Amino acid sequence: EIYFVELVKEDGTLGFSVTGGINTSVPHGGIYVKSIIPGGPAAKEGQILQGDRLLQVDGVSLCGLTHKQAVQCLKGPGQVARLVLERR
Repeated sequence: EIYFVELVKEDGTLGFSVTGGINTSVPHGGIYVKSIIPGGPAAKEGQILQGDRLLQVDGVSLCGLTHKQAVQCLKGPGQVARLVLERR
């Protein structure tokens, strides 16, 4: 099931990390939520769960991206990150 999260960054972070990418052995080469920081943006917003698949960041699909490219997607200059995830 696909869900939508709007996160306001705090001190440059969204309060979660990711694993995966096409150059890794995760299922489908996808990007998955790894850790979530207590009291961070993702934790406070409440929807994101560890293990969910991150499909899209700010309207840009992560399909086909390497690990480094997805991380770069999450570390951009905008104050707000618009994320699309799969419950996994």
